Amino acid sequence: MVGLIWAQATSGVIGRGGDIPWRLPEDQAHFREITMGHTIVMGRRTWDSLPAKVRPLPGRRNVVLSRQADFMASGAEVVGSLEEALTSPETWVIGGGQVYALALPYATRCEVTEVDIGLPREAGDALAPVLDETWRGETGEWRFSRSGLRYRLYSYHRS
Ligand SMILES: NC(=O)C1=CN([C@@H]2O[C@H](COP(=O)(O)OP(=O)(O)OC[C@H]3O[C@@H](n4cnc5c(N)ncnc54)[C@H](OP(=O)(O)O)[C@@H]3O)[C@@H](O)[C@H]2O)C=CC1
Ligand SMILES: COc1ccc(Cc2cnc(N)nc2N)cc1OC
Ligand SMILES: [Co+2]
Repeated sequence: MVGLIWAQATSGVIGRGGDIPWRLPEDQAHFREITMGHTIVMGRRTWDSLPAKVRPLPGRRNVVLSRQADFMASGAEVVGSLEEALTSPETWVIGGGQVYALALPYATRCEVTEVDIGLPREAGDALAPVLDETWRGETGEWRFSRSGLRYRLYSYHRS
């Protein structure tokens, strides 16, 4: 099982300037619950977006995708292709825009947090992957984050 997990604005923006323009504690808690114990795969820019004090994310096999043969990610595995990262019962791709697009053909689950923020797309933004008609989705109710933004969880699945 390969799953993708991300949070997006209604516009599809997931990232800007190498970081994320919101932070919902409830989304972070859901992310930790879904990924804990499993392999997490991320692009090198997403690894860079994590503060060194929080890396590697605990209780998970941290895998970083990079084309740089000598890139060092302390506490993580650095691989040159996505297929090297797929040797576990459960693998979660945790970002960013490039790696979501690369991993989508392998994926059968997407856990999506929709953030009710009006954030028009801009040049340079990272975007959520486009899900075609093979995906079926189950939506949750709109909820209030303590950060002030509404959010809801989508669970997409396909065979
Ligand atoms: N809202 C959310 O839930 C999340 C948002 N984000 C945001 O996403 C943005 C980053 O996404 P993005 O800029 O798309 O970069 P990524 O995080 O997807 O990393 C891209 C890098 O991954 C490596 N890579 C990409 N494709 C391949 C390949 N086919 N083979 C080998 N290595 C490859 C390269 O590393 P190298 O250059 O070293 O070769 C490339 O520069 C940031 O703003 C981040 O905050 C991230 C996670 C979650
Ligand atoms: C602030 O530190 C982090 C930034 C991004 C992530 C990855 C992520 C978060 N939420 C959701 N739904 N999906 C994701 N792939 C994690 C982080 O700290 C653990
Ligand atoms: Co689990």
